[PDB]
Amino acid sequence: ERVVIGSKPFNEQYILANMIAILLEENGYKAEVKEGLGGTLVNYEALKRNDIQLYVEYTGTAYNVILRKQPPELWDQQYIFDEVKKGLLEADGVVVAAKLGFRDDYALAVRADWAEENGVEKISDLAEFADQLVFGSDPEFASRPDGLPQIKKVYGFEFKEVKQMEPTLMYEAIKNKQVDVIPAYTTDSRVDLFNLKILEDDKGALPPYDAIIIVNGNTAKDEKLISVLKLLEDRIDTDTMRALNYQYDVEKKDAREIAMSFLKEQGLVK
Ligand SMILES: [Cl-]
Ligand SMILES: [Cl-]
Ligand SMILES: [Mg+2]
Repeated sequence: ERVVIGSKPFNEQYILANMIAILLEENGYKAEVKEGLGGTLVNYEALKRNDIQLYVEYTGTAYNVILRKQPPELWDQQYIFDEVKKGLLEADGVVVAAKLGFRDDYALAVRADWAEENGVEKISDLAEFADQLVFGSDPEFASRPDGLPQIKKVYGFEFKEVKQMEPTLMYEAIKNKQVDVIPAYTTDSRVDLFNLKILEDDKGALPPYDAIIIVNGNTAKDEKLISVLKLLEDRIDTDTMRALNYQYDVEKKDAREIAMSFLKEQGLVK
């Protein structure tokens, strides 16, 4: 029978949902994509009902929004993945078919040239420079307990200055050197456009958002279908996903053609 794939209404989701569909069709299934079906719980409730068979979720989103679990003091990638896999199965029979290989986290970003010059790769590397750096922050992230205050508590430093600004011209602000550090999503195409580097949250101040294919419980008992999905296991790292999003956002390529090119290059299709 047809396999209907859900998606949330943005770039990465359009690309991955079409990717899964193309791979399934190459392997004998008929597939349909519902692009931009809705948000997290629109998709998840659809998945429980079998109105869709699968979609791409993120571990931290499942932990916080689907399962509504109490946040830990420090966030560990593996522990959150484990609690989400166990929690989705226990609650609704939903199966984690595959980790895709990338994270779409809220992270700290700096200019790449500056990071390269100073050997900076992770958030703890900023401590030495923090009293020289300007942080650019929307007001909510600077004030709320699990934003800037959490980073400061976990990492034990403060910046020279905090400039309040809304996200619309924030990449412009870091490019123009108004600020030196901003919060950014790790797969945002603008991180490539504006030549920034994402920093590793090495002490776990912020949640992890590992991309996972999740599947209706009964759909998941089809071992042929599961085997096809596992062909994407660990296939797409964060750098790659960001580059695919760039194709969509900057190069104006369509989601299906982005997805198709990738699978063809990998030898998964043709
Ligand atoms: Cl929703
Ligand atoms: Cl969340
Ligand atoms: Mg790259």
